[PDB]
Amino acid sequence: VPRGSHMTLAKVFSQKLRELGISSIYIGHERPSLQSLAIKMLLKNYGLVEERREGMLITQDHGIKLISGKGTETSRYTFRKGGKKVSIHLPEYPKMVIDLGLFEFLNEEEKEKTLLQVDLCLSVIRKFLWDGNLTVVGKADYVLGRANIVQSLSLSDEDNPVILDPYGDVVATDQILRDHNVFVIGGIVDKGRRLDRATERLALSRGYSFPRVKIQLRGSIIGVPDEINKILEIILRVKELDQSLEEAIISLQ
Repeated sequence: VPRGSHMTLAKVFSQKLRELGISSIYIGHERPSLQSLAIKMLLKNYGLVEERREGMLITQDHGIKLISGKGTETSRYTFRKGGKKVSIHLPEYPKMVIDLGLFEFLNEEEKEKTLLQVDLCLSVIRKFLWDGNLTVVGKADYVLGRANIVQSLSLSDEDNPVILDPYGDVVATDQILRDHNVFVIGGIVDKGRRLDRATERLALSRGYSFPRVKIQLRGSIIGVPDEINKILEIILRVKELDQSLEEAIISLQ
């Protein structure tokens, strides 16, 4: 599941490394992606250790060389367990919002599925961004890593949301997804539309209306996942991997 050249978390991590003059890192067995390395440093107690090493050039990610094993490249910093953290400016955008305002209107099968799907969204977000870009709204009691849990949607001047809905009137294109920075996935209800109830309460109260977008494959909902965690990964494959919407949908089968 290969990396993008321009991942948000990678951008901010490399900003910081250039600031420190570090243009090369020995990564050992780690995945050659600054986004994955960021995740390990933030969550799993990894950091940098000063040491000279030589290795082969695996990849170069926003101008930072990632090397391992043996070869002619030099590094002065080595990524490993228990090394020093560096501070990165964690990205606000994009924001993924799961809207569980509908939870109590759901039957028992729908609840069980939903909770699993939402749980799995933590692993999805850790693949492309990190926990803090995921928000769950409408169940104040939910816990999910370092994801933001809020009873109600608190919404800023700069949020530019689109709601994912199979019964939306706008067809999704890579263009429309590129132009939004906030995505709201509710739960399927009455085996029909995808209901974002907490977001709806806020919108109805303030006279906002957010575009509602259906994802199609070749002019149709045939082939397109209805799992929350897979919708999420589609969005992120388009936004962070510059993958086309069509190929993003194929990837999730």
